[PDB]
Amino acid sequence: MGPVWRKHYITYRINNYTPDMNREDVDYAIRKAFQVWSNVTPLKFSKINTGMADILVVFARGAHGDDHAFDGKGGILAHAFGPGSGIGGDAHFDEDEFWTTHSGGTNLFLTAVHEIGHSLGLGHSSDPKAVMFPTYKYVDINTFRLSADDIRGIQSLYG
Ligand SMILES: [Ca+2]
Ligand SMILES: [Ca+2]
Ligand SMILES: [Ca+2]
Ligand SMILES: [Zn+2]
Ligand SMILES: [Zn+2]
Repeated sequence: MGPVWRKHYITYRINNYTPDMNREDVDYAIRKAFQVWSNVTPLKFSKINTGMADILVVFARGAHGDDHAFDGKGGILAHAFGPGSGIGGDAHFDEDEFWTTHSGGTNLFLTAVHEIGHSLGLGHSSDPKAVMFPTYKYVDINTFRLSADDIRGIQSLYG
């Protein structure tokens, strides 16, 4: 566990929006995903619309400028870079997935919670109950909650 952000106020910017979803729903999903982590750390997240943010949120398909191409529908859903300058922190979502607010397709909020974990410096957990487990699993709004392992992991980096 190398890089962590050495400041409490972190910015994000949505570079572009998936056509799979309502704009407001993309905004809300991402916002709620950041809140999951601010809930258990001293971190504060603010959305900006211009300039350089710490965490750029991108929807893209195939080769998209960073040596780690996406693979079409299925397989890899998203990836994110650990804390650092430039691409550090950034979270990319595979546009070849079909992003949703619900159980259909791939759930943006759940995926974003996982990716933002990486953006903050977390790796993968071996606990199949943890949001940082390496394989996506759909959990509804009644069931999602950060596992104790996720909480232990993030507080070992920030609190
Ligand atoms: Ca960045
Ligand atoms: Ca994919
Ligand atoms: Ca799509
Ligand atoms: Zn990428
Ligand atoms: Zn991951």
